[PDB]
Amino acid sequence: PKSMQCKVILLDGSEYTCDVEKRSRGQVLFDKVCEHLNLLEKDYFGLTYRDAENQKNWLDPAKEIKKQVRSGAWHFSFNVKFYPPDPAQLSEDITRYYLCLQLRDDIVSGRLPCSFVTLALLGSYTVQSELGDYDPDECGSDYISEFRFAPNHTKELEDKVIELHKSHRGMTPAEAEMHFLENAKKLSMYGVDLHHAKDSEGVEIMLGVCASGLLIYRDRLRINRFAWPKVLKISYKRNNFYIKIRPGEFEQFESTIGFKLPNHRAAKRLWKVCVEHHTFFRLL
Ligand SMILES: CCS(=O)(=O)Nc1ccccc1F
Repeated sequence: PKSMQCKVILLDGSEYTCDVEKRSRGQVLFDKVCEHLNLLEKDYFGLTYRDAENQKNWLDPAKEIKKQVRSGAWHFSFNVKFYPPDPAQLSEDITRYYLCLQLRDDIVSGRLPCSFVTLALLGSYTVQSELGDYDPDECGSDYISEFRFAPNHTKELEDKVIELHKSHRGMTPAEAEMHFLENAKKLSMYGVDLHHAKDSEGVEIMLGVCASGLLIYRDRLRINRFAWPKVLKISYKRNNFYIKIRPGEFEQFESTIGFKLPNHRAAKRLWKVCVEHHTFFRLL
């Protein structure tokens, strides 16, 4: 039996190495990574790989790894796929821990925009979780944390993290992580997967995919939202992605909204993430 070496970037930034039989389905590797991580609430997570265009794709657990990575390296990242709207409802602290690590990368990367005060509050919970109670002996008037809190660090931001860290004395890691999540879950881009597209007139929009449905970001003013229940059919054809928007009460016919994606693979990727979000968050 021939085995392939897999490398997986974990959410703490470290590399897990393992081997799977070369005809393995994605679930085989995913199960190995989740066992390594002592993760039981696996449904919220997945592996990503980079395709031949260098685009992030979800590894399909049901399909052969080799038919997905094709010509590319067997290199992956472990990521949150379905961001829970109610992380308090997760059954395990270790699940909430991995969710915090993902969100910290979401913030530092700038995928999850955040006000100054929320950057400092989220940072102060991370510090409390990881160092425990504020100690002045480690931090002088000039202190700068090893922790990455933001896309752009300022001394003002560092000072505000420490001011809020002082307020969290006696807070346990599980408690600070839950507070982190209670704040993060309210951010307008929490759990939003963004896809570049053009509307039916060629105007450049973003389509966001999340628990509450499909969002269409046009021009700061008027952001159109389609709750999942209001979506009967999701389809793609060539470079185009279509949704069927239900007939309102007393309306005779469904309506159709079409989008142009960069290329055929981008249209298919958006369709698959929409179907998966619809399936996952159906009874939300
Ligand atoms: C931990 C639960 S959650 O992910 O916040 N919300 C949810 C998601 C899918 C179905 C039902 C649900 F309640």
